[PDB]
Formats: sequence, structure tokens, C-alpha cells
Amino acid sequence: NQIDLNVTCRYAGVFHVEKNGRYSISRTEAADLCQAFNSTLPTMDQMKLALSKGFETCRYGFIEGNVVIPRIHPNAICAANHTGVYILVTSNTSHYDTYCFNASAPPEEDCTSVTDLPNSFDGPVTITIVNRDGTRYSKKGEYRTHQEDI
Ligand SMILES: CC(C)NC(=O)N(C)[C@@H]1CCS(=O)(=O)C1
Repeated sequence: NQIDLNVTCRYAGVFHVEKNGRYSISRTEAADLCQAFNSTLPTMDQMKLALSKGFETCRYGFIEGNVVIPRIHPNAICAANHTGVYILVTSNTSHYDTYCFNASAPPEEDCTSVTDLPNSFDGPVTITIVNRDGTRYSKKGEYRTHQEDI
């Protein structure tokens, strides 16, 4: 019973979380997952400020109200070569990665590693935070409050 959560640098408190190395998070699960990091789904304004500080990914993820990819450098295989906060318009499917926003993080680029999952609750799952540099933090718990996400 294990879940891997790959996380990034934070930019103005905004970071990306990928579950189990594939697009696998529902919108309800995303809100619960950010809550386990004492975080919330970013607003569009918070994501645009993060982009301006250097944030970009090549993966779709939830924010409040939309599914997006922040892009700085045009790349043909990331958001169809667009720059800015690219918004997903048409998709058949419901599961993506997520973005989270931690208001207590540093104001600009914070590329230190994540070493805690502070607000997870008691549960049976081994949850492992995987940083881009490979460093890991694991703890037994749960963060999903909706049965359909388990
Ligand atoms: C170039 C990017 C996609 N590579 C990347 O993120 N990785 C190789 C991951 C670092 C930690 S891991 O989760 O074990 C695999």
C-alpha cells in the first residue's frame, strides 16, 4: 500500500505534484493532496506570479478552476509550443497531476527539497515524497477524504 508523490521546486509558493508517475489525480483528490502539504490549489493569479519567477513544467495539472501547464520556453511537445499559463480547453478525461500553493513558502524560487508531509492524517498507506534530486521522505498515513478516490 504505497503512493509516490514527485514534487518540484516552489516558485512564489507554487509547486507541481505527480502521483505514481502518471496522470492519476482527480480534482477532489487534488484538493485533499494539497491540504496534506498545508497548501491549496493555486488561483490563476498565484500561478501567473509563479510563472514570472521561473516556474514551468511539461505536465497538465489542476489549479482552482482549470487544468494548466505553465510555460516559459516554447517547446513543441509541451502545451503545443505556447508560452504563459496554457489552459487545457478540450479533453475527454478527468485525471491529471496537480499544482499546490503554500503561502508560507519563500517569495521567489525555492529549489530546496521537500522533507515533510505535515498535514497528512492517520492511515495505512506508505506515502513517499520524491524530490527531483531523488531525495525521499516517507511516512505512513492517508490524505484522501473521498472513497471514490481510493
Ligand atoms: C527529466 C525528468 C522527467 N526526469 C525525472 O524527473 N526523474 C528521472 C525522476 C527523479 C526522481 S524519480 O522520481 O526517481 C525520477
